[PDB]
Amino acid sequence: MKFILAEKFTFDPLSNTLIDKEDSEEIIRLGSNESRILWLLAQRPNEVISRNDLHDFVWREQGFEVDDSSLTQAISTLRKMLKDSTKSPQYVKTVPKRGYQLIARVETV
Amino acid sequence: MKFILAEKFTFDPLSNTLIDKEDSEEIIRLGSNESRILWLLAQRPNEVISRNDLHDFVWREQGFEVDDSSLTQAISTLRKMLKDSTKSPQYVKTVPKRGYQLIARVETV
Amino acid sequence: KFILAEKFTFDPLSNTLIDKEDSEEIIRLGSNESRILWLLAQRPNEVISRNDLHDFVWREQGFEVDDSSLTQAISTLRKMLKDSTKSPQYVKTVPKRGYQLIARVETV
DNA sequence: CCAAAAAACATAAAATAACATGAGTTACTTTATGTTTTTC
DNA sequence: GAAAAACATAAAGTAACTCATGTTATTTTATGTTTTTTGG
Repeated sequence: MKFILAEKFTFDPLSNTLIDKEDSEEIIRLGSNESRILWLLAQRPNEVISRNDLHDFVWREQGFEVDDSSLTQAISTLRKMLKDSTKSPQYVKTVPKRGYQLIARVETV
Repeated sequence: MKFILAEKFTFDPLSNTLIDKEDSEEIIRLGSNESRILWLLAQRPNEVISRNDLHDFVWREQGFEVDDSSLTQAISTLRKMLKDSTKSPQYVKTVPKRGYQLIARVETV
Repeated sequence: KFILAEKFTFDPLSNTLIDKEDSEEIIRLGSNESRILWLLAQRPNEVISRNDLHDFVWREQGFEVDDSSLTQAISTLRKMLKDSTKSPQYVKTVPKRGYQLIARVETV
């Protein structure tokens, strides 16, 4: 199932690809963690997803155990890949002591 | 659920954004606390919400324990984001020894 | 639980190597290195083709590594084992045909 | 019914925790370079 | 003998992961203003 983010990007969770419609020819290539993160964020749009839940889904449930540091780093990487800014955010937003939240628009295919 | 306050601001309690109609091309980013206060106030318009009720919804009913000072400080900040005047209050009014109340007009969307 | 050359005790489920001279460092094998030793010890003094080794060690769906990776894991496994490339004492090369565990293998 | 005192709230620092980034590590794959074995 | 092929080792490349250190949000403190209460 592919997703359209913010009227700009097209995210494919299978192939783990992000295609910007402003470049369209250029395929942004996401890591697994960053794809799984973006997936779960889109599955719960405009909802604040706890650090434990992201950790659970992105790592523990897949058989990897990792510091809660590794989530803060994945998000930095995801935001880089999205050309988001930490302020002023347009795609991934931070809610201290609560988790992360996908404030961009989410359409399915 | 979006809200229109005082026929000037557009309040989005989920994204935590404030668009002033006079500054339509500019997003005002509230803290979580400031956002959750304005939410609860707007949800009972022109009603006095006790200090404790504000405290419980904004902090305790989220697993966060803080001194009552944190509310006074979030209100100050909320007002600053609103450019409310402390005494000739347009939006958020103090009811000493009771709490705070939203005196501005509240329309859903 | 395998004992190799009356010296190392290999545990393929924790990927660990205990040298019995100084049981004070649990020698930590990589995945590929462990799975190689696992198959060799499972079939002692047999020559296992490269492809059977590759199949056993590398199964990841969609991504198939080059034959190069096996030559490198054997190097790495021998290093960990203190195996000499001539004359081999644990893992032996059979050109055009694969590798072969010549060390003594006892179970449990 | 008032003036003064005590209490409640407001604001700006200041402290502190949470999160963001820059920089190093680690494990895995592959190449670059060096050695041996096979085949004619 | 010399080439071709096969195997061995060290060194380079990459993403995950981690650690050190920078940024900012949240909480609390110190000081200032207003409101409530109270004593005379």
